Amino acid sequence: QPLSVGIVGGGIIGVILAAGLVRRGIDVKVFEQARGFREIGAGMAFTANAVRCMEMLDPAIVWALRSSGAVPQAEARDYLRWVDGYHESSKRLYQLDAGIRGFEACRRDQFLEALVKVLPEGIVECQKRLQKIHEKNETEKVTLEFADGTFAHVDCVIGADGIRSRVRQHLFGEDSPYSHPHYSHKFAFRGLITMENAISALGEDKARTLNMHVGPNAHLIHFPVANETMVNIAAFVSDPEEWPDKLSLVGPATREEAMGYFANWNPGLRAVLGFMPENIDRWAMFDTYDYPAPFFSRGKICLVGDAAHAAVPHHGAGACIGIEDALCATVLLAEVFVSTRGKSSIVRNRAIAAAFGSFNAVRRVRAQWFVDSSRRVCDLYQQPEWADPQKRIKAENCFEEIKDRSHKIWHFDYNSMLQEAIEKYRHNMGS
Amino acid sequence: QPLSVGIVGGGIIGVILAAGLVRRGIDVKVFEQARGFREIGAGMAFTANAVRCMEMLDPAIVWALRSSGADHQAEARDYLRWVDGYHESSKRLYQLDAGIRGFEACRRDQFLEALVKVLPEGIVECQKRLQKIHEKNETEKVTLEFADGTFAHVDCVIGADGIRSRVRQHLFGEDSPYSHPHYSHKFAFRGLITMENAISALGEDKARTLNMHVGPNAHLIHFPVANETMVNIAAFVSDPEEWPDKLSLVGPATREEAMGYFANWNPGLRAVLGFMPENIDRWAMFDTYDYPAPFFSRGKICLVGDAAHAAVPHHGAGACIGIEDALCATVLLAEVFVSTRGKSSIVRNRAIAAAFGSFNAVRRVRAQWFVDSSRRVCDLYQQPEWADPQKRIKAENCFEEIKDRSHKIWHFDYNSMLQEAIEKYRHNMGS
Ligand SMILES: Cc1cc2nc3c(=O)[nH]c(=O)nc-3n(C[C@H](O)[C@H](O)[C@H](O)COP(=O)(O)OP(=O)(O)OC[C@H]3O[C@@H](n4cnc5c(N)ncnc54)[C@H](O)[C@@H]3O)c2cc1C
Ligand SMILES: Cc1cc2nc3c(=O)[nH]c(=O)nc-3n(C[C@H](O)[C@H](O)[C@H](O)COP(=O)(O)OP(=O)(O)OC[C@H]3O[C@@H](n4cnc5c(N)ncnc54)[C@H](O)[C@@H]3O)c2cc1C
Ligand SMILES: [Cl-]
Ligand SMILES: [Cl-]
Repeated sequence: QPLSVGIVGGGIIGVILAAGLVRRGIDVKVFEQARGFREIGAGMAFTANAVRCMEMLDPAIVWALRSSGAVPQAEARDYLRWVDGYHESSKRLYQLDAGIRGFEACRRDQFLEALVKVLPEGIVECQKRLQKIHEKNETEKVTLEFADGTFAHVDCVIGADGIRSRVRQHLFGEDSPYSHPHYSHKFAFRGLITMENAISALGEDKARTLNMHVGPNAHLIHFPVANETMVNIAAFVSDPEEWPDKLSLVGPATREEAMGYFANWNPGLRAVLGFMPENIDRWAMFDTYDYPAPFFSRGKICLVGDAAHAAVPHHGAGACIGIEDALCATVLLAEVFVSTRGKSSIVRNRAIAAAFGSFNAVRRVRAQWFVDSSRRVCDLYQQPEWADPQKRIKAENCFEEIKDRSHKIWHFDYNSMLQEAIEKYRHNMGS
Repeated sequence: QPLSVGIVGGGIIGVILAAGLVRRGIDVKVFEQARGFREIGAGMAFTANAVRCMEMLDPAIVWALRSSGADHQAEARDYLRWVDGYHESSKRLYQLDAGIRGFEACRRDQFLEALVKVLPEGIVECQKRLQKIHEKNETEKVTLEFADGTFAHVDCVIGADGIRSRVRQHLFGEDSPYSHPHYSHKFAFRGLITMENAISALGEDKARTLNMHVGPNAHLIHFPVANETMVNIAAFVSDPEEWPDKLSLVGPATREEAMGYFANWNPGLRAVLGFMPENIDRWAMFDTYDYPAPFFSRGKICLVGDAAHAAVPHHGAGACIGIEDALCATVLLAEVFVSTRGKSSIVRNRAIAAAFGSFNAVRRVRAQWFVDSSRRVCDLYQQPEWADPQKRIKAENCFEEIKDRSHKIWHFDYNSMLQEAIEKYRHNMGS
């Protein structure tokens, strides 16, 4: 008889996890609270390291990804560039070469769409908002209770339900701050301008490439989208106030509100905000930084993705971390499957618990480092000393650490992680 | 603008190669000359390394393997064992730990069948015997001519058609000795005995494990099969004569003809031969050792597996070498796919030949090493010195060479191979 996994959350991580597990013969169910709506129309990007992890999960995942972007005489290397956004000199500060297809970009909604088609029919169950978890003995199934009154029974439970995970609250208690994200005291304006507008304000070289503009207490990212016809703007600013608890995290705002935060910045950069639509959006940045999980797993329950370790997005790699989680969880559960197949139910459930323990041992340090790292690079992008031209040497000193932190993300040794995870699983089984 | 590959040969390698290609969105047709499966009931085993290569091609391949094969306590480890077959001492000479799941064994025909159920329908076409290949210009399609008089047109062709490959013939000329395999001047008697008979001749220990009995000019290997209820016997002997081809490479033989080759050997081994059926099989062992391929590929045509490098089976890993080929070719053609999206037909075809050119560069040394190493280790098994009580001191030193040559097979750095293949491909493309 087989092994069943209930994944709470039908986001990118939970769906990628499902693909990896089913392709190995594991019985999977994905329970998604939402009706069946895709993600936001925004773009996202994956490191070549995450794409290779996708491949190892199921090569159809990478096909889904590449059929969900656009079509790019020699081959283009991907570059991150930083520019001085506060002085009209707007000189280029720093550049990181990511190599050929160092990043591969897609539409979130289009990728999640292609992924669900890759899955066999009957994996994803929508309007299934989890509300309680009923654990029993290790040897017994776990019961998930949903808001619509239905129930489901699975051998083990993975929380892939995002920044406001319900599986997390069950683990730590609804009133513990560890069950919840908190504000990072920054929020973002987001919106589009046309390429001719972008060209007009920044010049063609800056307009056609991804560039981050540093300055004091704020920073702004822009990159072309929709085959170099549009440019996406993301403008992050500092907010000393608390975010009202049940106030939504996304909200409406005006280009004039954004322009005010940047009034002292150089002309081209203010023009870019001036070219946005009159109405734009305001995104509050919450994460798990103040109260990181003490453990990603307990018994036969495991957290993954933003549920385990949601981050502010200043590395553009938070889902990459989640894809590592999926690859690790998938390889471990596969090893449970093959190594206990002819054994009693006692051994099979012990092995699940040993696998989830191993997952926590090998993943928590890197993921929680990454959450911290994401806040740290924002602080470097927003040094007060960017304002002071006499403090330029200090301000620009930051880029070596940004380099180190990027390379630690991009050059992750996932083969060693998998090897370590298997060894810890066998050790945990008394082997 | 989708890339189509024609695979000639629906054996283990051609199908595995098709599974990896289709999972990546490449259009594949497999042309198989037979009308059903073959090698009905034969067993084979893959190294853990080869199983990891399968997983990177498509994890469903590994699931297929594991549903085509085989109580508490702990996890078994896999041992190659060698025993003195000549003298009456018959003492354990050497052993080699391959670890947990160091080999994974299955039934050939049942594995191939499971593999075919993994592919989408219509990929494999039976009763398609490649007769002739028509190459036109690099920017045109390769035309395949089948014996039933139909034709197929593909962007490129992969020869996965075995030891007597039609594609190889086309590459080197049907009159070249390079286009044909040749006799290794050894052949094998194969047959089964009952496990009860096996025990009373070798003892319980040896009967229930895989052992190779060495000696002068011959050797014998055995292992349990069909739930440890029978034992498979393969006795390899030397043949000074030529194998007058048109003489079928398989043929019937008698138990006593086998026994006559082992008359001087110790009693336990002779008892094993006597316990076989009166009628058994004779298998001539051909390979590509004498006239190894000058190249595995040319233009838009590539050889994989036995077509490229058929070996005598004294490492028991010939297919594992082929799975490496399939991994390496699959990753290259996928790199051709993404890297030439949107380019002109001319560039796409140049990319194909550049990839095949890179495949030849990275594989031909290891593959042809492994053909040599297969004959080499067989010689060490059949040293005339085994019989001489004066030269058994130097005869027993072969085992370090056995260990190194095995480890070189088992610990293949396929990730280095993949990396080197992409780099060579880019080099071949002018970047
Ligand atoms: C502006 C921004 C840009 C970003 N850009 C990148 C990038 O370029 N590259 C990158 O790698 N990462 C990026 N990230 C991070 C990335 O988006 C997240 O890491 C990723 O979306 C997390 O995926 P997830 O599946 O864990 O969580 P989610 O995407 O939040 O999915 C969680 C799912 O679980 C459902 N759910 C929630 N509660 C329940 C419940 N009780 N019951 C059932 N279902 C429930 C939810 O409805 C949701 O669908 C960015 C983040 C932001 C804010
Ligand atoms: C006794 C023995 C035991 C072995 N045990 C092992 C083991 O345990 N583990 C391991 O890794 N390796 C083992 N090997 C090696 C392994 O079997 C081979 O290397 C493997 O079969 C090669 O697979 P292939 O698909 O390339 O060739 P094949 O298995 O020979 O298949 C080639 C296919 O191409 C078809 N074909 C041929 N010509 C044409 C044509 N003109 N047109 C269309 N189709 C054509 C054939 O019908 C066939 O289906 C063993 C070999 C032998 C002889
Ligand atoms: Cl992010
Ligand atoms: Cl072999």
